[PDB]
Amino acid sequence: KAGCPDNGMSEEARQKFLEMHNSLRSSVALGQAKDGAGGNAPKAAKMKTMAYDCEVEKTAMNNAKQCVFKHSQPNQRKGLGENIFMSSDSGMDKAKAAEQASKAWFGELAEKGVGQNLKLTGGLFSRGVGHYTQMVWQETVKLGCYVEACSNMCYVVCQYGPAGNMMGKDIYEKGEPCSKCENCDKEKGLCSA
Ligand code: NI
Repeated sequence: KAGCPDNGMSEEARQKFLEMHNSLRSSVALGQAKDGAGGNAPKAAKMKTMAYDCEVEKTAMNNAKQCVFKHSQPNQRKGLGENIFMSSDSGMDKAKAAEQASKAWFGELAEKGVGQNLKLTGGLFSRGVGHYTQMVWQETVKLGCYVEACSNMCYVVCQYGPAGNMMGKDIYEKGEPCSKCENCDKEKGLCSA
């Protein structure tokens, strides 16, 4: 989603990543996301809209180009969170990978469940829903990803700014959509950018 170097990442992929993150964040904000732990995820009071960020994409690229399925050292993406994903199909279209990745990360909520208490405890950390929680992390507003065609996998990395998943903190403030943001995108339930 725009103005980024021609570094091998497709603008269609950027577009899918941003669109999937926001639309998925919206659906959670609106109380329309199925929750594995029963019922749905609580509405969000001020779920922010994400923008694409090329600088963030760049550090995501640094992880992806290494073609090793591993979270980068927090050191190699200061201030930034990270989600990773692989498909066995190395040459699969990048935007298609973007889509599969986002679905698979978000899918943690319906598959593993989270609950009504959005505080990131040691407990909730254990359920292993950390890719979902980073996707809908309230204060995370910058998205940057890279999809690399490795020898033995199609390797997808997204990094997130500011980093989400701070232990002891809430994923998002609960409440009616738009209810705590200056300007709301009323149809989507996210604070406007
Ligand atoms: Ni992880």
